[PDB]
Amino acid sequence: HMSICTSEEWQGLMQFTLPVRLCKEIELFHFDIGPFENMWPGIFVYMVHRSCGTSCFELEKLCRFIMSVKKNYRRVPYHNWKHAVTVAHCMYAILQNNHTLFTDLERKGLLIACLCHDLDHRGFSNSYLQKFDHPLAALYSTSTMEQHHFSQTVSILQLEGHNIFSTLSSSEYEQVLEIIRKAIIATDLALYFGNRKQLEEMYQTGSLNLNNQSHRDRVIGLMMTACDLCSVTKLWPVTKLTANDIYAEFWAEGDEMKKLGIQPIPMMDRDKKDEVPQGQLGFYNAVAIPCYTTLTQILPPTEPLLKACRDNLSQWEKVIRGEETATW
Ligand SMILES: COc1cc2nnc3n[nH]c(C)c3c2cc1OC
Ligand SMILES: [Mg+2]
Ligand SMILES: [Zn+2]
Repeated sequence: HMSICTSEEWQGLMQFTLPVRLCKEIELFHFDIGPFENMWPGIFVYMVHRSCGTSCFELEKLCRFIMSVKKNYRRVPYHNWKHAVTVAHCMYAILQNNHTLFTDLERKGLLIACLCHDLDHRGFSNSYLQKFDHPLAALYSTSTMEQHHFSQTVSILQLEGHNIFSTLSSSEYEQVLEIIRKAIIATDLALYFGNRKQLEEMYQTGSLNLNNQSHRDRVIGLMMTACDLCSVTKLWPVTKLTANDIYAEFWAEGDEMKKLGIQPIPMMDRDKKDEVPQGQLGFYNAVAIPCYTTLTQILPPTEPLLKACRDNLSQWEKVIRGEETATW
């Protein structure tokens, strides 16, 4: 089954008011939610209301959905509740800077898909679950975890007083759930590589057309990747601290593989930390920089994500040259 929020939890969220100083900061792509843990459910409510209006959801149902989503994220080093809210905030900023390019239905579906995209993550990759024939790999052949995250999202909506979409007409309901399903599967990085090459060719040739549903799905797919990886778009100390959380989870998986008699890939090996600055360089060159370059060409208002990603690539290159200061 699914874990449920207490009455105190969602009632506490209903009376949450955001500090006026934060209303300005939240609009910016570089916004770091890190220092405001007590306000994270409240920041999501504010985002929903700012993106889709104050009445888009029955306030009571929205607060219950949010606090139960929080309760079904695990205490893992990276794929946790903090990650969900960070990903949802990047989607908010993208949607605010390109608001009428997207319909009300898409905005509702995308913000909720971002909050739910890693629901019940156990801190183990698709490679681990496949390699060690976990039941999840038998149920879901490809994009194993992502198909499980969506399955988890539908289950929360299926709880009493949690279906925030039950008031949509029969047709827009099916439409929103499909927007959500496609958004969550798109967060499987395996699919990103093909998605970005298909989008780049459509852009360079001028065939890219947002009124074409297949094109719309791919653009939303790239937006999902862009949000999922947005830790590489923050101010350098935030980017570096999240990288510590990301590697703490990879090293725990690698530790599990060594217990099983299998040498992990160097990236998951805590005895190979000297290889991290070069691995980040490879990740930015092959994954991050291309993602934001393509997203920027399609949606010019997202240029700050690209700019910030280029600045963080410079910082990683400074680490390799032994020019870094600070720490902590
Ligand atoms: C900050 O560097 C990284 C960020 C990441 N974020 N999400 C990820 N999902 N799956 C993978 C493999 C991710 C990943 C990898 C990174 O370096 C290798
Ligand atoms: Mg994921
Ligand atoms: Zn994620």
